[PDB]
Amino acid sequence: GYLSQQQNMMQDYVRTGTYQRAILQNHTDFKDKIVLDVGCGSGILSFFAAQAGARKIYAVEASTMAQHAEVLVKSNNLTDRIVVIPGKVEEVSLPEQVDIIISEPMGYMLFNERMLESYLHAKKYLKPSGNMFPTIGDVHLAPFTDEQLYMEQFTKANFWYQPSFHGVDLSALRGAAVDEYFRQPVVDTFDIRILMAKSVKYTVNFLEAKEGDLHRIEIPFKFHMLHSGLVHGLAFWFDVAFIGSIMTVWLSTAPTEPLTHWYQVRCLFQSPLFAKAGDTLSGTCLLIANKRQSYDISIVAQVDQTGSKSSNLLDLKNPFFRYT
Amino acid sequence: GYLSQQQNMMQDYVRTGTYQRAILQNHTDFKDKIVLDVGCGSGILSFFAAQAGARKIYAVEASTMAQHAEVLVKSNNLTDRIVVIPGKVEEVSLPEQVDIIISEPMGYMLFNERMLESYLHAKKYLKPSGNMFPTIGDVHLAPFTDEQLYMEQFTKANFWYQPSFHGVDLSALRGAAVDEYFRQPVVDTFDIRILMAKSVKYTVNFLEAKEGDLHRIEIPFKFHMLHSGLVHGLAFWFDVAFIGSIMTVWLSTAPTEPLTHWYQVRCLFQSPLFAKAGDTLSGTCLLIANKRQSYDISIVAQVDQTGSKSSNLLDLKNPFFRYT
Repeated sequence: GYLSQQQNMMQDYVRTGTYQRAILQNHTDFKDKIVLDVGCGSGILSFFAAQAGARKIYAVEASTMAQHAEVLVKSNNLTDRIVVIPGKVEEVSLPEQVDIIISEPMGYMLFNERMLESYLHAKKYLKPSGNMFPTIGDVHLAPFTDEQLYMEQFTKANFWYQPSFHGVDLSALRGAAVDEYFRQPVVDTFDIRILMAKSVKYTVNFLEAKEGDLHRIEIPFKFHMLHSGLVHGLAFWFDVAFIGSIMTVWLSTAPTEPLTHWYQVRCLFQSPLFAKAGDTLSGTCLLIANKRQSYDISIVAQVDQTGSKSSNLLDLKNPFFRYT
Repeated sequence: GYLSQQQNMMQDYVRTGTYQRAILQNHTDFKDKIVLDVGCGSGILSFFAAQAGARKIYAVEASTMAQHAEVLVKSNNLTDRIVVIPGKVEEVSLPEQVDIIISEPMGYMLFNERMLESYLHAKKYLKPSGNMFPTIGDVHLAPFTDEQLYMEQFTKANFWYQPSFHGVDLSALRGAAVDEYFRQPVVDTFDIRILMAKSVKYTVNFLEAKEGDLHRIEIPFKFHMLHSGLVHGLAFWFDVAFIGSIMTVWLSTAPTEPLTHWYQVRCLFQSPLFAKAGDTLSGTCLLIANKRQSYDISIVAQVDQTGSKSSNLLDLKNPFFRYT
């Protein structure tokens, strides 16, 4: 509901500028077409669709931020072109099928907040050969070494390892504090030189995907170690592409690209793994959607040349925002 | 119910040390008595009552935090003294009436999160001769001058005065935008030299207050100005006293005292008020309990000599943390 959260999202130039570039540069995908805008987060995408000369734009807004979208449509003299439909996409009805769907459904590792499920759900309104902006999403994973990060977890949990905090013995809760800290994905950016291998990419094609494909995401991985060292976890980021008729525009949140409000996400292993250069780290990353509009993340990895194995179970609902 | 939040509260030494000091210095209010510990923040207070000699402590904890508490009770060998009762005080039953109730029910501006209503509700368990720790809460408010803070909130707000942000006119939402920014209480510390008059005190006596008294809190005020200049808003903080039989121990969050995780809070006026040294600034601060476990705050302030008046609505539900 807050205009301050809208503003903050609009203020990210990468986000707003890239969406606008994607729409205006592919204006023939939009010119005299019918458009569905699902969940106007920054709230501004319906206007870009009108700047590209859309015939009609249905804007589904879910919160009280629906009468605000109404104020903006009226004061920009676009009442004849933009229709604001309050409610959820799974509960509203559109008077007609659309040529294209647009949205900003990306959360922390692409998937967090589960807005992509509404996005896919909206395809019931898509003409059989319509398009989607974004069209595809690429989750990248890569192993990292970060001894300071890993160490900081114990420093914090070891608060509980004292037999007389104000005369109280806290140490029986040290195991639970360690578990809890290790279950938090870390949202922060990093130096790319911490990456110990080329990333593995998992693509979700939004045109082909069904809503149910997101309830459980299995990502196998095989890493070929570029440097010898202790692997402390996996790092996550994502790219999305808008694949129009004129061109493909990419939005990247990679650590090599300018920083966005998505940053990057790291999941630590319980126990680091020694992998030399040339070794293989294989395993699997399993995302299971949960009742808290988030994901449980299951990671298991082994050094194939050695058999030494590690894992973690994380919940994306309680991340540690480490950046400042 | 995270251990990490327990830990953050526990590590506030002013909070933790003063609770222990209030309890041990009044050991005689605890020695051989029945204690009710309501809704653990840190979870630590039952252990202070045990150190003080209580015969029995019923520790009501709602969150899964009840399991963690249970683990500490066993490892500290206090199973005969401290009994965890899961659930809420409004629901649970207790084997017997208690001699004293202890809690950490204070949020920002003392009142935020409304833990005080559960605290007052627990008085149904209190013997007529009983006590409560804390026993009173002093809210202080004082007028302040801070040009930098005011300009800065108006700066964020000014985003929405743009007639063309990426081609879109936002200016229709500018009034809605500044109003929203000015409803955020600013949580931060400040130099004491910015205060324009002696604070005014509003005392809530928890022993005497009924639960519904806290749904509506009217705070009339009149300051005698000690410096001339623009008044940009009202600063708030709170003291709580533990009025034991042996001594009264004050826990203060005043800007003249060491910093606590409560910091202090400032409500800015939509427009500053000019006032001469010697002039009187009177009005009311009015807190109304809302659905979101917080308060609507309405502040009306007048210079009595002049008729200059500035009134402001606030919601303690989304504060601005300026100590970022």
